[PDB]
Amino acid sequence: ESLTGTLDAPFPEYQTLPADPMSVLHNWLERARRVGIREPRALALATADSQGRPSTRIVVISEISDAGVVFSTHAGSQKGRELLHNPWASGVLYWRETSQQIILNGQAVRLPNAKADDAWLKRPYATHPMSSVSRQSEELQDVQAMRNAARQLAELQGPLPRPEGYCVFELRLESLEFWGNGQERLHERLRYDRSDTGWNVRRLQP
Amino acid sequence: GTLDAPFPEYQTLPADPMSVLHNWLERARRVGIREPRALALATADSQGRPSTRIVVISEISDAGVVFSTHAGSQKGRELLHNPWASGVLYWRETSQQIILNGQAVRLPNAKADDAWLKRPYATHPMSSVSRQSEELQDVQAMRNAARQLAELQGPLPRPEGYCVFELRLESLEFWGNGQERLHERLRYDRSDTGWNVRRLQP
Ligand SMILES: Cc1cc2nc3c(=O)[nH]c(=O)nc-3n(C[C@H](O)[C@H](O)[C@H](O)COP(=O)(O)O)c2cc1C
Ligand SMILES: Cc1cc2nc3c(=O)[nH]c(=O)nc-3n(C[C@H](O)[C@H](O)[C@H](O)COP(=O)(O)O)c2cc1C
Ligand SMILES: Cc1cc2nc3c(=O)[nH]c(=O)nc-3n(C[C@H](O)[C@H](O)[C@H](O)COP(=O)(O)O)c2cc1C
Repeated sequence: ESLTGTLDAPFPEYQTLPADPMSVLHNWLERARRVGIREPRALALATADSQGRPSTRIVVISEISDAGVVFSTHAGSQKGRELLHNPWASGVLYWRETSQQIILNGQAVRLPNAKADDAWLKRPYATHPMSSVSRQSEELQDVQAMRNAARQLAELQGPLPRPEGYCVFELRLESLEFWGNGQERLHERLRYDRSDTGWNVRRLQP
Repeated sequence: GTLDAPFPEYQTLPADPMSVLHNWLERARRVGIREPRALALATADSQGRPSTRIVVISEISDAGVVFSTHAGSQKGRELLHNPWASGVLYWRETSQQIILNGQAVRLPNAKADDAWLKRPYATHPMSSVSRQSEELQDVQAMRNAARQLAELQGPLPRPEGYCVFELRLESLEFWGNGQERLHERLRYDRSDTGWNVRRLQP
């Protein structure tokens, strides 16, 4: 048996079926914060290429919005190029300590540059030199050249201008699943799908 | 980044990424990474809309990695029509990722029989009663049916639809945190004659 979690993970929502899934997302994230889950917002984000072939990587959720979740990246990266052509994405959060997963499905929209400017400035300025010199996901020809270039920019010891491709995406949710380990291996799966008006909610078989 | 995280392959560029994969996984076991084989597996539907969930890598093979699931689940239904998949392993303790891309194919029933028999028998009742990912209409009914099966000794028969997939790899990336935020990305792509390797910008 592979699951190692041992912390109590209350899931009254599996019984009560709240109409509004963002409240469940807020409840779970707040509890994760309060009990000290390690890196709860590390999202395994999937995008797909022009033929529907998926790719994955970790990104951090920086904000929970009314419509979904927000993250930052580089537009020229693989995920950025894939999202520009096909906005559909899915990500999964998994918390080993409580044996909980959260699956988040929807369409990711690039937010305005004013939003990216604010997000860039909110990052610690020590992150700016490498994020400026790097063209994320292109081939790296000379490690030492990139290192030396970033070191020269870092001399400023303060904020740099936002690089053109640094962007913020909002994943506007169309469906969500909250998964808990449950009792007697009857894993508790609470599934939401957007309706014309609000959400439909269902339990799924484990 | 609480545990040592060596990445000498970023300097030496080993030819065979499957050897690198073996070595990273063995090191993760030795140093005590928590649930290192918890793979965030992405599939996509006929419109190209991805879906994700965690599955456990059960074995490494010559061509890739192996996991089990139910054919009628969402991932199983998506893979039936679109075999392309990707998964990521992420180890918080060492700040490392492994990204695995390729085509996931269903193995024969004798392989599924063996995988099913190798599970702890306590897992057999619920996995037999459930039709994974279909709507659950009556929680208590499922619970009670599984409890009847849990009274039995030994293994149960393998259910219709319990299956094993092999994710036959076409590309891999090994990611480490590096120094001075120059995150270290080692990318492999299969060729006609072997594998090509490159470093990627962070
Ligand atoms: C482009 C980009 C790259 C990032 N890379 C890493 C990383 O390589 N390793 C890591 O632990 N966090 C990484 N992060 C996440 C940040 O460290 C941070 O956790 C997140 O962006 C927001 O942090 P906060 O809302 O908790 O303050 C990255 C964030 C961005 C936007
Ligand atoms: C813990 C952690 C957090 C990360 N957070 C981000 C992030 O928020 N944004 C980002 O662009 N990359 C982040 N990264 C780096 C990505 O995993 C990935 O290497 C990069 O975005 C390129 O992905 P792509 O080539 O698939 O587009 C993070 C990596 C780690 C290990
Ligand atoms: C840590 C962990 C490991 C899991 N391992 C598997 C697995 O190996 N196979 C499987 O079918 N489901 C596994 N599950 C359940 C899946 O995440 C998911 O609920 C189920 O496979 C249905 O996914 P789908 O509806 O997207 O097809 C695991 C869940 C967790 C939290």
